[PDB]
Amino acid sequence: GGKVQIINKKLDLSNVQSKCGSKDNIKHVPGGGSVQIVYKPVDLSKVTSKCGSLGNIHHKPGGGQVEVKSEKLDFKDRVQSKIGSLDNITHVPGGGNKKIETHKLTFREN
Amino acid sequence: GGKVQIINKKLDLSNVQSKCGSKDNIKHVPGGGSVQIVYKPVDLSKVTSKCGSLGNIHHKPGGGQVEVKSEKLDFKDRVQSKIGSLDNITHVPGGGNKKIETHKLTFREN
Amino acid sequence: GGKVQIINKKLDLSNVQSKCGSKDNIKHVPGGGSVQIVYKPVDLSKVTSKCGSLGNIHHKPGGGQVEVKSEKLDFKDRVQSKIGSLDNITHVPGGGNKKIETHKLTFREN
Repeated sequence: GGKVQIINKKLDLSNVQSKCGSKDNIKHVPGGGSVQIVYKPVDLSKVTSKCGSLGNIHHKPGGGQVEVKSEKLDFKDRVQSKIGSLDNITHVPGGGNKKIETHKLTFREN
Repeated sequence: GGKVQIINKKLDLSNVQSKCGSKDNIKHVPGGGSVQIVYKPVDLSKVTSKCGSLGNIHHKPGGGQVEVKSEKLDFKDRVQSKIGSLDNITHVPGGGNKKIETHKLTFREN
Repeated sequence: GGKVQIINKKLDLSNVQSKCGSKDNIKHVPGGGSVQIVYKPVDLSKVTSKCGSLGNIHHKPGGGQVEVKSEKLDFKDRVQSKIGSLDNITHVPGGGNKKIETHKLTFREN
């Protein structure tokens, strides 16, 4: 067989994390007078920190699926749109001090 | 068979986390006079910290699925839209001091 | 068989992370009076830090799938659009002090 032996003496292990994984000032603004939106933001961010870690010790792990880490993400979509007619008309007749803004987007970081 | 033996002496293990996983000032603003919205934000963020950890020790784990970590995410959508006619009309006749803003978005970080 | 032996003496392990994985000031602004949007931002960012780590120790792990890490991401989409007619008309007759802005985007980092 397989003998496993571990000897440790006068160790010193330290693991420090600071402000890890923080998410701040996130804005989600979809829409804008649209018709169909499939808004599915997906995040899988992993911030892993290990120190002095040991893996698994197995003797004859035989048969089928053993310590199998399986992750499946299925996001299948079926979106259909049937419209008779689409018009975006900005009809501005006459005369005067008119100021028209449509879908006005302004970003100012400063 | 397989013998496993672990000896430890005068260890010192430390694991420190600070402000970990914090989420602040998150804004979700969908809509805007739309028709159909599928708003499914999904997050799987993992912030893992380990120190002095040990895995599993198995003797003949044989047969079928053993210590299998299976994660399935199914988000299947079926969205249908049938509209006779779509009009966005900004009819501004006459004359005067008119100021029209439609879907006005302004971001000012400062 | 296979003998495994580990001897350690007077070790000193340190693992420090600071501001790791932080996400700040993220803006998602889709839309703009569109028709069909499939908005699926997907992130798999991994920030991994290890020190003094050990892998797994296996004796005859034979049979099937063993310690298999399988990740599947399926995002299949089927989007259909059938429209009779699409018009974007900015009809501005007459005469005056008119200022028309459509889909005006201005970014000012400063």
